[PDB]
Amino acid sequence: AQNPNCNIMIFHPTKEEFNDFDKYIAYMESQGAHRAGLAKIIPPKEWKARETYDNISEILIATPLQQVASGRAGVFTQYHKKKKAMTVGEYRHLANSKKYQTPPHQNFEDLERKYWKNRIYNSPIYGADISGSLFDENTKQWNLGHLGTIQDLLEKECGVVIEGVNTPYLYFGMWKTTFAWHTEDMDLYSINYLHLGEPKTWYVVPPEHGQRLERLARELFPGSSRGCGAFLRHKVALISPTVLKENGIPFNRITQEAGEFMVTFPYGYHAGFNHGFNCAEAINFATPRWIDYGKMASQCSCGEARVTFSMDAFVRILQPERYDLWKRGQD
Ligand SMILES: O=C(O)CNC(=O)C(=O)O
Ligand SMILES: [Mg+2]
Ligand code: NI
Ligand SMILES: [Zn+2]
Repeated sequence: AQNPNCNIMIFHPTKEEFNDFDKYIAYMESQGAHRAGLAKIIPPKEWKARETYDNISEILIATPLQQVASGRAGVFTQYHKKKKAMTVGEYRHLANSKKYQTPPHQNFEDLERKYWKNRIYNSPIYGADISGSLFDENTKQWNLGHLGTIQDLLEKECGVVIEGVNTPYLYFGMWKTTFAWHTEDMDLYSINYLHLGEPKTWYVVPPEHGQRLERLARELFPGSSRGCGAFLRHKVALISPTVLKENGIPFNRITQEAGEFMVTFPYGYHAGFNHGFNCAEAINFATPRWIDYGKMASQCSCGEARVTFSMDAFVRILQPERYDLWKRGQD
């Protein structure tokens, strides 16, 4: 069995190997990459996402989100307070202001320490979930706006033709902006490219151990757990590495830098934070190996998780027994 300790693997494809996305994902899995829940892919030196970022300040962040924490430093939730619209140029200036900027630090480890010590005492503003792409249309390799769609994968594997679309999303971050512990919708893959700026630190639980994280989360967030049998779908709960280690939860960590891709694998729980002003692009995707995970994915029906249009068909086809309850939670 490849990668039996479920370590995060780092890949360096050549330009030739970068041509066929599906084939490379399957290669990484042949080497056991999925067992970690997360892999890093460093593009060949010949590749570029676009020519320059010199012209992005006019993108609008219609609904910036202030991430307000509650709890203790290592076990907290965050809620998103909506803020007035601002441009990326305005958001970058805010990120760099004395109130929001990255503090002086020695190295990524020192900054990680400071994040977990101090996160709860601040409320950083995240420009998350913005439909759009920064890949040049002429970038042919690993262009996250030109991937095969999840609807086409389901149709190819299962024969069923469904409505829905699959487009990328932009994320503009600042120091301490946080992504809570989650798996993807319908336990899909994700791919994330860090276009520019400061790093992103990731934490991940191997898919084979995801239920250990769920059981800890029920213990740590007991009111939330009574409210919903899949409350991690709400994407609000944080648990620090120190708390994970105290409770014996297997996990790994890695820091993504500008120019690098990360892939999350089906049912790989992940969480993390941004080091400073940055911009990432991410999209969900599927492969044949996903179908079994999609059929078994938990679902929130309490009303909180509220998701895209395209998830309806995935539930309807892969999970018909659950469909009526889940759709009530959507409505
Ligand atoms: O970058 C972020 O804030 C969150 N991204 C993801 O959870 C992902 O790419 O799957
Ligand atoms: Mg612009
Ligand atoms: Ni994710
Ligand atoms: Zn719920």
